[PDB]
Amino acid sequence: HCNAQMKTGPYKIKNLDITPPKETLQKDVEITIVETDYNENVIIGYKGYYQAYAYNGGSLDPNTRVEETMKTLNVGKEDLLMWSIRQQCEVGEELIDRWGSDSDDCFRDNEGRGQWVKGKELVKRQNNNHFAHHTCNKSWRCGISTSKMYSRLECQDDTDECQVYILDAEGNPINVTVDTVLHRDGVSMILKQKSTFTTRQIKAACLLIKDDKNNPESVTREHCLIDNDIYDLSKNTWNCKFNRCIKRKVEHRVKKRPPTWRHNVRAKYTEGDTATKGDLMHIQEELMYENDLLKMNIELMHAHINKLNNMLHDLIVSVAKVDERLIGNLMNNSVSSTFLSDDTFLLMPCTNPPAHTSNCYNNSIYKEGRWVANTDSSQCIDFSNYKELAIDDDVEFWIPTIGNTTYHDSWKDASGWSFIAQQKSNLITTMENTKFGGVGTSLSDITSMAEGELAAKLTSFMFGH
Amino acid sequence: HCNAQMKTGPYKIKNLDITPPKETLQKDVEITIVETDYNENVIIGYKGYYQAYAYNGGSLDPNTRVEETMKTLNVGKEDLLMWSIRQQCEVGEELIDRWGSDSDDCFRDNEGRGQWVKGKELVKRQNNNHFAHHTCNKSWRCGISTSKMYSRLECQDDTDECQVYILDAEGNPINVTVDTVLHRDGVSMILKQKSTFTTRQIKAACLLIKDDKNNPESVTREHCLIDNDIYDLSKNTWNCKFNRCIKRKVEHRVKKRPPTWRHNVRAKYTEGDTATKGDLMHIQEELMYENDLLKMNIELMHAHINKLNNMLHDLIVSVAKVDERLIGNLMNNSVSSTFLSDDTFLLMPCTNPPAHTSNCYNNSIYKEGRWVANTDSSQCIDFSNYKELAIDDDVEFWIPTIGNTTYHDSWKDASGWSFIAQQKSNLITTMENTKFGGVGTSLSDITSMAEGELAAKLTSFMFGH
Amino acid sequence: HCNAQMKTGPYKIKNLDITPPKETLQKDVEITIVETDYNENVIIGYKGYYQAYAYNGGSLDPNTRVEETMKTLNVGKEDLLMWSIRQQCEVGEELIDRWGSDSDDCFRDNEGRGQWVKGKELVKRQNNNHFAHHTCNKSWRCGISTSKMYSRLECQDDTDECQVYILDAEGNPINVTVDTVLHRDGVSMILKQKSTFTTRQIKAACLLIKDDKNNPESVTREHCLIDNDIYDLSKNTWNCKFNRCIKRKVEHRVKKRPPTWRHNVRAKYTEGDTATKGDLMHIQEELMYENDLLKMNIELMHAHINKLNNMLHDLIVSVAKVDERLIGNLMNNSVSSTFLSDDTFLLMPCTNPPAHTSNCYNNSIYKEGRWVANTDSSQCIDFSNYKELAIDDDVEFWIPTIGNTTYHDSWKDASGWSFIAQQKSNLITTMENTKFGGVGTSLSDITSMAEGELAAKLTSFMFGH
Ligand SMILES: *[C@@H]1O[C@H](CO)[C@@H](O[C@@H]2O[C@H](CO)[C@@H](O[C@@H]3O[C@H](CO)[C@@H](O)[C@H](O)[C@H]3NC(C)=O)[C@H](O)[C@H]2NC(C)=O)[C@H](O)[C@H]1NC(C)=O
Ligand SMILES: *[C@@H]1O[C@H](CO)[C@@H](O[C@@H]2O[C@H](CO)[C@@H](O[C@@H]3O[C@H](CO)[C@@H](O)[C@H](O)[C@H]3NC(C)=O)[C@H](O)[C@H]2NC(C)=O)[C@H](O)[C@H]1NC(C)=O
Ligand SMILES: *[C@@H]1O[C@H](CO)[C@@H](O[C@@H]2O[C@H](CO)[C@@H](O[C@@H]3O[C@H](CO)[C@@H](O)[C@H](O)[C@H]3NC(C)=O)[C@H](O)[C@H]2NC(C)=O)[C@H](O)[C@H]1NC(C)=O
Ligand SMILES: *[C@@H]1O[C@H](CO)[C@@H](O)[C@H](O)[C@H]1NC(C)=O
Ligand SMILES: *[C@@H]1O[C@H](CO)[C@@H](O)[C@H](O)[C@H]1NC(C)=O
Ligand SMILES: *[C@@H]1O[C@H](CO)[C@@H](O)[C@H](O)[C@H]1NC(C)=O
Ligand SMILES: *[C@@H]1O[C@H](CO)[C@@H](O)[C@H](O)[C@H]1NC(C)=O
Ligand SMILES: *[C@@H]1O[C@H](CO)[C@@H](O)[C@H](O)[C@H]1NC(C)=O
Ligand SMILES: *[C@@H]1O[C@H](CO)[C@@H](O)[C@H](O)[C@H]1NC(C)=O
Ligand SMILES: *[C@@H]1O[C@H](CO)[C@@H](O)[C@H](O)[C@H]1NC(C)=O
Ligand SMILES: *[C@@H]1O[C@H](CO)[C@@H](O)[C@H](O)[C@H]1NC(C)=O
Ligand SMILES: *[C@@H]1O[C@H](CO)[C@@H](O)[C@H](O)[C@H]1NC(C)=O
Repeated sequence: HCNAQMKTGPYKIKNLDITPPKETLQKDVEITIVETDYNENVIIGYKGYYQAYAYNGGSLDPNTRVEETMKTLNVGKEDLLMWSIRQQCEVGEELIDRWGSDSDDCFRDNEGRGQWVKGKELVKRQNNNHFAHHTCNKSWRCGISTSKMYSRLECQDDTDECQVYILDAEGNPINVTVDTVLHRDGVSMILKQKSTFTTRQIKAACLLIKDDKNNPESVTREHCLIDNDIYDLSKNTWNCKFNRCIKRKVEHRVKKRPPTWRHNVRAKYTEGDTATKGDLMHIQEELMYENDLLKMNIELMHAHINKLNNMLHDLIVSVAKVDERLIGNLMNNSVSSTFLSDDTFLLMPCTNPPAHTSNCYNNSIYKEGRWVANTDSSQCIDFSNYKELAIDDDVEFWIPTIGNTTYHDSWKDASGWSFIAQQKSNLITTMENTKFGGVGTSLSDITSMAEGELAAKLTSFMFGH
Repeated sequence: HCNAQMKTGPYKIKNLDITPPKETLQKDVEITIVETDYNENVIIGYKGYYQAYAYNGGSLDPNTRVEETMKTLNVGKEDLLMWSIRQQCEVGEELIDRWGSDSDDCFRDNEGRGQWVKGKELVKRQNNNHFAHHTCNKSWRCGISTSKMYSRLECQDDTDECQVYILDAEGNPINVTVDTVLHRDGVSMILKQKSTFTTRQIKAACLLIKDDKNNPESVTREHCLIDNDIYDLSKNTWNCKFNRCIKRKVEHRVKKRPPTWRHNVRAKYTEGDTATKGDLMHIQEELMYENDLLKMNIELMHAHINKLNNMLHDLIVSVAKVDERLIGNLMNNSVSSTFLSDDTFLLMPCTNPPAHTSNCYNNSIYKEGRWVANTDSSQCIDFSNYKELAIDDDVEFWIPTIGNTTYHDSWKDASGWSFIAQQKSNLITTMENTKFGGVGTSLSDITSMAEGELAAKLTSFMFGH
Repeated sequence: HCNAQMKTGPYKIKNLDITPPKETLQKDVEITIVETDYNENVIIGYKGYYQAYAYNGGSLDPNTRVEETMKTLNVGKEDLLMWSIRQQCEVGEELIDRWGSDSDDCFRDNEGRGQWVKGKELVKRQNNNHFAHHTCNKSWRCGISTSKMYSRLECQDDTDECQVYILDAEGNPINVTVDTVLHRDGVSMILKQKSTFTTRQIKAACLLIKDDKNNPESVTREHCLIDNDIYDLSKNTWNCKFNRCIKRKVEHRVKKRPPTWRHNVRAKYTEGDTATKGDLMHIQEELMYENDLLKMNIELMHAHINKLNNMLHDLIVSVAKVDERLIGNLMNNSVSSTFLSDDTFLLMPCTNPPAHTSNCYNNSIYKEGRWVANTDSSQCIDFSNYKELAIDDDVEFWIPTIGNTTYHDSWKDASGWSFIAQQKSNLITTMENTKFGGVGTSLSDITSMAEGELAAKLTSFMFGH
């Protein structure tokens, strides 16, 4: 068992340093690059409130009840623009435990005015212990943010004009009206300041590659390195993906590749002299030194790779404690692991169900990456065709369209570690308030005893008095 | 606070692209490769049921009780083969809340017949609120899958015959009878279609390496690259691990390595002519261009390494939120971290207990990667010798042997994130049903009040009536 | 649904093998390295106990209560040194459920003597069901460990003397008295055996690099590779960080770099002869073979990189199930993911709140990496300047200074997966003891019914008897 203390200190993580190889090539070829400018120019806002009305009006009576309603409101153009300018909400008043005898303030305000905040989350609470009167509570909601628009850039060859397209969820161009309000799924969105691009020139290093490697006197084409990929720029045409385009003009050329030297064939320019052994040895020594430099670069790269490998293994070993299926997944097997210490562990195998087109197996469901027993009759999804994406695909997820304005969700449908984070306080309260042990015993009967014996005792006392 | 919405979309992760280096070597050497064929040919099946019988026969009585039994059944040869052919179970009927007055169906079926399913998990429920009669519930279990057999391949040199061995858990050959039924630990397994192998030829690139690097006129031996390792194939003998074997025949040879060129020594073939400066400059230019190509490959590799490093750092930074011991483990230190935001965090140190041969420290136990207080007197394991394995060791975990047919487990012994996933619904039900707050007050006394005051009130009413 | 079984086996993880490139450079340059010796020489110890005193003295009375106290004790010099020698505690006796009629042992011992243990964690339990008498419980604490001291090494040039400095949390030298006792935050620390260093010689490979790459006849300086970085050692001065210092002496020199060979210029040593085509072809063949070796090293490095990339992608795919914000973080976006199977998943976007200097948004707090609703009025931290550190910065976290001896903490302030690990048993007990369902009904009223109806029934029975 370790110990926890009061000593701390603020910190931030800095990336590991990678030393570039020495003696880099010379960049002397100009490349034209066109890409869209970075600009959010999308506004998102929402607002809502929660209300509860209660009136025990005593007990053992039908005059008792606590009804609650949740509402979502739209946001106007002027309000949303003013919020974007001020980066704040304009929201109503908070009511907590208001006695209902002359205070029914939860019935006179429905828009929400007076208070400006940078963001607020509603909390719901119910308390109706005052029998002789009414009670009501009210809470409010805030939200304001910006996001970038899903876009794409394309250019033509015969005219050299470029245009920017606005894409939907599936990636298709669509008409969007600028400076207007759209409501869908309980949020309001506005688009403004249509996107623009820019052009610049970048120096790069290029060489000639042979198409056929094991055949001399073959066809060669130009290749250049831009960021992490080698592009074929033999042809002077636009070629690009997403929003970044590459072009090499005709006038900018590349140094020619000398042919192989052989006897019986004239060797380029003629310089009539007699060579000596010293020149050959000088050339040999220079080339050996160059090879030595290349070798040193090789060991540097190898050391970097080894360091990364060690770091990755330490990472996986540390992380495997929480996720018990990581080791099996990395082995392309189906086992689960439990740890006896920080170094040693055990293994335990599972089976694999037959292939299926859904996530339901006769009262079994797949959730949170695990198969568990299920009793919900209707919670099943039929598998359809899937798309595939990489980490660097530059995809956005906010689209200003029209649709249903009704919204509904539940706190029970929380993903991994979001449920725990959201319900930690409630779990702590439940655990502390209920003193778990061998004292609670009102669970051995049915709901009859709540009213039966109580009313019978009341009547017995009344006619015995 | 962010927001959750109704907008989604199916997706799949695609691996990052790694561009191979240009101008690859030429593969002109034939290599013989022998490996075992991929074939599951192992059958696994299981079946069980759960039964509960209850009879309150009123309350305040000994005539009330809810006894439950769990049983596990074996599977025959014909049944298991038919299941494997159909990929389905043959299981009995489900009984839910059957009044016991003329319905005692939980006493007439014990094999399980009528229903064919692809997989079913049993759910246990008890309800005995009907005092005047009996009640009983029943559930059932399904399971069918296949797995590969742990095997090993070895070959001899003097005859060139290869054989496949079947290995146990420790990795020792054992006799296994084909097409028979074995029962152990509540499951049934059948082995069929003994393993086979195949032979093929693969082209590869080979060179000669010097044994002593800083000594000219030294001994050299042949080396070839197959997948990610350089193998010494100077000798024409079989050498292999697990189930994949490598061989190079005598007739297939490798190009010779020219010796170093020096003066006073004849230089291989004689071509009597006079060299000129132009030839030397041509050779120099060609070799410089080759060096340029090699350099470009170097920068490409460096860029790939940098991209991987950035991705790994982003991964660890994102993951460190859940596991608070990751940063300390990666630093070879003993600290814990808490986050103030998505970028900044704090640190807090622990201590290290003295070395021990178990996982128990005087009412302290090590579970889920953490040291916690313990009250269970007997839960301790004495450490023994440990084996070590890599991710790519090709080990299996299903072995058809004989052993005890009794099986028992508990839902309390769940590993990390399996307990949470399995008990999420029950936790939600407990939290929602119990309205945590300052209302529950039946915990301030002992179990006496369940019967004492109730019976005393009953008697008081009886003699006061 | 898979299955869990009784079959297991101890194991340990072995790091993946990285084959170094063939034909490594020759190491012939001596380098002087000075670093501090590895030595813990810091002692940490602590001790405490927990006591509870209770006396129901019946019920319905003020004579009932359960008061508990927690105390922390200092450790003397002799006691801590003796513990360090024996690697054990010297702790008192455990009292469990002692009837108070002639047994008040929880009032006579306050130091803790008799028992020697290697480590013990206290468990707190309260039970006061014996009305006629008293009861009390007692528990105890243990702790002993060692850690290394935060230090730094510096050396001077004109004299070649090195010294070791002791650093505080911020990294500043401070006076520390050796062999003395310091108390702070409820722990005791002792420093002994002030640090020392050592000197050794290491062979390394060095070359000459040009300062200006695209200009012949430029200035060059010496560079050497030590572990994973290339250091400039052109000057014979000490240069070092943390505690490891590097030096190259004047007498140890590096081989000179030959100049470029050109016509009209004498080529180093003169050897008057006539070259032939055979010599040139021999040189060409040798250099081509060297280039082939370099290429093979290139493909080996590429294969290693590809293997690492595949392993990292498998790791992230497996881990993404628990942390639903990993995919969005790796994409530099703000989305959350839910999984339909082990391969396919969905996406769901959030918003981004405006920039702020704290972690509180009007009843919202940031904890465990998530934004959740908050009701605690005062739990907020104002952001200050942050430091940045790498994984390999060699920082320690135990400092023997003076300060407040009072300590206090709570089990509610647990970080990620520490709360779950510590409260798993209590959660299991709460879930099992409370049979969640539609039976608990004592929550529909207020705390009045605990005493009201009970006392009224008591009085009714008393005057009806
Ligand atoms: C990780 O494990 C996966 C699950 O075992 C492997 O996926 C299976 O690989 C099999 C062999 O490559 C393939 O199954 C069949 O194999 C036999 C070979 O004799 C042939 O019938 C077919 O080639 C192939 N498919 C069918 C329909 O028969 C499949 O690729 C796949 N089987 C599945 C999904 O059921 C992965 O290959 C493995 N990854 C590795 C080893 O790198
Ligand atoms: C990560 O941290 C580990 C825990 O501190 C280190 O493991 C310890 O390293 C020590 C130094 O290498 C070794 O302990 C003793 O060191 C002294 C040196 O003067 C010598 O006595 C011995 O070389 C060594 N062993 C003994 C029995 O004395 C051990 O290797 C180890 N100590 C333990 C396990 O108690 C790791 O080295 C460290 N990893 C790094 C720095 O890369
Ligand atoms: C990952 O996402 C981050 C959040 O979008 C990016 O951080 C933002 O990048 C912006 C563009 O580089 C920068 O914001 C402003 O951009 C405009 C450009 O026209 C200019 O005003 C400024 O260059 C820049 N800053 C200001 C004050 O305007 C910022 O770097 C940053 N914005 C923030 C933090 O609000 C990361 O760049 C992105 N990482 C990538 C793409 O690799
Ligand atoms: C957008 O509008 C233009 C003209 O208004 C039209 O030519 C184009 O087809 C529209 N894009 C669509 C419908 O995707
Ligand atoms: C399994 O589910 C199917 C749903 O189509 C149902 O028809 C079948 O009866 C179920 N099997 C049982 C309940 O044993
Ligand atoms: C969206 O669907 C809901 C059904 O719940 C309906 O009430 C609402 O009117 C719909 N809105 C639109 C714009 O179609
Ligand atoms: C398997 O059986 C063969 C012959 O039946 C025998 O030679 C061999 O030793 C057996 N393998 C064992 C016992 O591991
Ligand atoms: C610690 O455990 C050992 C078990 O051998 C026991 O003998 C000893 O009394 C324990 N120490 C206590 C209870 O303080
Ligand atoms: C296995 O052990 C159990 C003890 O729980 C015993 O009842 C059973 O008969 C044993 N089976 C065999 C095959 O030895
Ligand atoms: C430590 O003590 C020495 C002499 O006792 C003094 O010169 C030095 O400044 C001290 N270090 C500090 C105060 O950081
Ligand atoms: C938000 O918090 C601030 C704290 O300074 C407070 O003044 C303001 O009233 C709060 N907004 C509400 C309660 O709507
Ligand atoms: C530390 O602060 C506490 C306040 O909680 C005080 O009681 C104690 O005396 C202080 N100790 C020292 C050494 O200043």
